[PDB]
Amino acid sequence: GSSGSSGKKAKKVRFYRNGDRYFKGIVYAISPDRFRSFEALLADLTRTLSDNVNLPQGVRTIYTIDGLKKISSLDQLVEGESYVCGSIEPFKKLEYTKNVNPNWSVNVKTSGPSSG
Repeated sequence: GSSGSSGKKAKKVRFYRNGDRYFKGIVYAISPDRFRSFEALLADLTRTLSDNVNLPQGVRTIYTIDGLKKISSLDQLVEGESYVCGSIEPFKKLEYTKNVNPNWSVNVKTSGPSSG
């Protein structure tokens, strides 16, 4: 394999709340037959990540976990990565992986209702 092609089966991306470490976060699968444009991704993100205490207006700017680059389109994200949903407040450096660890986009050890 001389090209570097991981795949294109829905880009797994985790979105957290800007200024909230307690939050576990919400996963997202960017698939061709799921999200038409960025407007669709913003609508869904606002449906979940949007409250009076955190992001009153909603979601618009989604930065990375490190806080170096900013996502604008759907062809910018990467398979198996994390991003922070921002709006007005400035980016905050917090340890999210500390309470999550990289083990969701490699070994599915949870579906949803399963607990115990």
